[PDB]
Amino acid sequence: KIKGTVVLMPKNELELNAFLGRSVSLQLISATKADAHGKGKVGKDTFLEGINLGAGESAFNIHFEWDGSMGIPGAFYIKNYMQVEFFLKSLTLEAITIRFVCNSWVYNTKLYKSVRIFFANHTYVPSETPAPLVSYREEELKSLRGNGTGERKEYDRIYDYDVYNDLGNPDKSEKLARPVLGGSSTFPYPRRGRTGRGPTVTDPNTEKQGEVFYVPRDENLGHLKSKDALEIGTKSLSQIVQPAFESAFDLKSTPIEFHSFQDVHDLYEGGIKLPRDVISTIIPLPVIKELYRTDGQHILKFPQPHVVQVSQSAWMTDEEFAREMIAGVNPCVIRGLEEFPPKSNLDPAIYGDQSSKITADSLDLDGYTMDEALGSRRLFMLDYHDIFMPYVRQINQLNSAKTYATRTILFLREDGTLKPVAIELSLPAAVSQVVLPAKEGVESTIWLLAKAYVIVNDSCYHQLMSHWLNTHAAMEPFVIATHRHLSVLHPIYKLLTPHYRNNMNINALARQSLINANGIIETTFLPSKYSVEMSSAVYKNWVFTDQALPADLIKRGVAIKDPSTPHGVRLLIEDYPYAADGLEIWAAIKTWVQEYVPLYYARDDDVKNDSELQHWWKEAVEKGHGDLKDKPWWPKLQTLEDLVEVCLIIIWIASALHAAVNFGQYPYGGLIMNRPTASRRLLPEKGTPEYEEMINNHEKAYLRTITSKLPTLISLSVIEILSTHASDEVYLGQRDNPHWTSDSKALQAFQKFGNKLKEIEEKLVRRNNDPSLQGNRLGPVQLPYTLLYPSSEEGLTFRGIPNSISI
Ligand SMILES: [Fe+3]
Repeated sequence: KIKGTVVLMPKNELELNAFLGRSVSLQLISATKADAHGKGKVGKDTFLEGINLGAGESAFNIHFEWDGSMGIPGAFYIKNYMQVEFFLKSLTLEAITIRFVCNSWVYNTKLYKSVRIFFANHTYVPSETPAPLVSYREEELKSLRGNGTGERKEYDRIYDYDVYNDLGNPDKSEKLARPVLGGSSTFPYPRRGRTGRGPTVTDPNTEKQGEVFYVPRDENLGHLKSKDALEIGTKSLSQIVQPAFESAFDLKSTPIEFHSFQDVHDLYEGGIKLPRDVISTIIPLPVIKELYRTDGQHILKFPQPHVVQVSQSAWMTDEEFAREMIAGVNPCVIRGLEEFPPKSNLDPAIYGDQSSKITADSLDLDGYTMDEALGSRRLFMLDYHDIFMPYVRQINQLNSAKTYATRTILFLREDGTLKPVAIELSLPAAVSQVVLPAKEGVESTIWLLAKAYVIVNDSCYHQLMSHWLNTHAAMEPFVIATHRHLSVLHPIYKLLTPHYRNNMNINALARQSLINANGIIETTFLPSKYSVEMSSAVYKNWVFTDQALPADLIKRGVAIKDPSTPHGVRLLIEDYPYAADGLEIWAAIKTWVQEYVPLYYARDDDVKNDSELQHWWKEAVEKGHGDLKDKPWWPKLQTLEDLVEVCLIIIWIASALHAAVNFGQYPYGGLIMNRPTASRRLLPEKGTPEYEEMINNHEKAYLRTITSKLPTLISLSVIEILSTHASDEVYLGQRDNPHWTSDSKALQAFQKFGNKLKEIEEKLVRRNNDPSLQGNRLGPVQLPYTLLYPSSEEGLTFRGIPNSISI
């Protein structure tokens, strides 16, 4: 007999005597002894004996009869005869100890076509699999693929691709019809996980609405504390809290418009007085109640955002506006200008002349001439002109939406901080007006409004492109390809799967409540129905290999290749907080991947020879990012170096890149005037009442231009959810189970990686305490750039890099 202990979590802990008797049987499978058909020998049905660790877990003892004729166990089957599911965590066998790290829900046997199999934590590329286990490895992969047809049920573990044809709602109203994104050249898009609900009545090409948007069962993360189910909070906020708020505004219970900046600051100070019925709707809701402080019957107040914690006015400084382009929520769009004026790439034949009307002579480059500044590489720009100009006429025809496509020119001062020297506002021949900085008079308010247009442009780009497309949407193809093609035993599966946690789940919740027709992003952001459409337009230019941080910096002209530097790249904005810290994290991940991959792949031919690896990458490109499959820049996995690269970029996006652009959202955006999501008014003409209001009451002028009060309450609640780390978050350099592999050489290398992250955090603390770096790393708001610190505790911390796109 071999003694074994099975760790279980009953459903209720994540959503004992009953598990004993003939309720759960395991059957051990040999890794070293085959039956007369080549498969590993299977043992007798053994049941859970007696009750015998973490919270919610329950251990049970089992004893398997096993003889030397059967060899060494490497896998096991399990049949759950109970009516209710449970979460199987692990099995430990006191043999040879052998550990099977399962972490999987197993429903009643009759709900499965194949009996569930789990393998021990040994890592094997396909050719190194114990021959008894080869059949089992192949069959299990096949099972996870499914046959492409059918409506996905709760208990299914099937991974497949579909197009984003599920966001529109044509049967509720044709006004809610939306383009099918993906599968065409007009609208290319990454694929998402297939759900299979079937077509709508009105449109055979739209998937019909559903109560739950399926993700494969073990992608649907349970949580030991309801508090931590942040993902369902987006659903609750769309379906329950947003109605409640909207009724309060229909009822004129509160002013529908902010009139002064203090009205916005009140939200986190005294709160906002809402009807009792609204407060009673909010505070029973388990994730939603954690978002606000309330007096139980009338006041709701929001956390004070980090950006106002020292100075509640500093966001208004030109210094901060520019500083945030290299250390804010969206620190990765700024580019180096190498010729002046900025040029446009829009087609002359359709758009006419689209050239910057900014004149060099109007620019105060602190004493530099244009030629000097350009030659010294001190001119940078934040250019949203070609991105927004094809959409501006359509956006401006939407009620309460009026925008400009913007260009902002920045000069890098002798002290290393950036200076906004000009904002160009253009409307569809591009009608343009250049707004220069001004400290007093109407002119300072027009400059203030011009910065608001630039940040509406930036907010929309951050949410949709930097955040939705480049991390969430881009990563889901790779999650599906990994499960369909790389076995649980495969090294690269063990390396990659940690960086996928909760990604598919939050995306399905997002399609249902955030980026769906009339969802939260269309309600609170400028493009309204054009929002996800615009990210498709930007996806046309997505390049996977450009997602590598060195490549990104070089491509944007904010760094030059330089062999003599620790990272082979010399930053042109020397203390660019995101890049500088980012390069430290990047290098750490690179050393980890470079140590790991040679342990399983000795020569390049080994990579070429891995059938699973070749089918994984083939499908991720051909099916996953199918609309971009024939683009010349796709790596081919023929060498060790190619595999290291592909693994590195996937881990970078999931963790650090996603951290950098995600967790600073409420820190900086919680004050709506700092990060407005929409403009509603174009710039006032002289001689009209609104021009005089700019002069006499610049704050009402600004509040009139930006996101109205009700959209702001919804906007703030979502980005507060999005900026929160849950207590069950697994951070970079950690694993959920310490026995994720039995390979001690890989485990040692992982321990090194974790220690390297601790060293890097120390380095970063020192940078935050460096008096010369204060200008860009803290700025007028005095908020130390802690966004790329690897560790964090729970809550709205403005620090901590998760392993995955978990929110
Ligand atoms: Fe996110």
